[PDB]
Amino acid sequence: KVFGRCELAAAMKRHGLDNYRGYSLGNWVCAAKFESNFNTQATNRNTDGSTDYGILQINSRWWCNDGRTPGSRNLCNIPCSALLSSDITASVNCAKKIVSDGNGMNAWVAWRNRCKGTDVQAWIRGCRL
Ligand SMILES: CC(=O)N[C@@H]1[C@@H](O)[C@H](O[C@@H]2O[C@H](CO)[C@@H](O[C@@H]3O[C@H](CO)[C@@H](O)[C@H](O)[C@H]3NC(C)=O)[C@H](O)[C@H]2NC(C)=O)[C@@H](CO)O[C@H]1O
Repeated sequence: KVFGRCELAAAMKRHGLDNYRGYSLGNWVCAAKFESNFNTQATNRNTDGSTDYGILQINSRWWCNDGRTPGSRNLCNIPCSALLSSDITASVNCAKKIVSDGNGMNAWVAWRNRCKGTDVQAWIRGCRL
């Protein structure tokens, strides 16, 4: 599923990401935009053999199990395919663990390089939120 910007903003807010760990909703929408282009089915292979999955490109080395990532933990205790569903619940629960693990949203390279420090409220502009 390719979410619309406001559709994803409302889903993320409903799933409790708005201001989670102090990150405003615009940060999460921005991160999803640059990580996956709002595509729940986005998958991207890393050079170390892990894969990034879903709307928030959650990595299989630490957070989910894909059965092909040597040295992996499954700290979200979930199949990585469950991070590709049209329902982002699993991605949000896992993202909540990720952003609470110590380095905040710097866990998302696209967020750090493209969202951090920018006017992230633009990502929720016009949404009935
Ligand atoms: C969205 C996503 O999956 N991003 C991936 C990153 O999570 C990953 O970076 C590594 O993440 C782990 C888990 O947060 C980091 O571990 C934590 O590190 C801090 C110290 O920096 C420590 O306080 C935490 O206890 C520790 N947590 C655990 C569970 O051990 C780790 O430092 C990150 N490593 C690097 C090199 O950034 C990167 C790289 O694998 O991939 C992203 O896709």
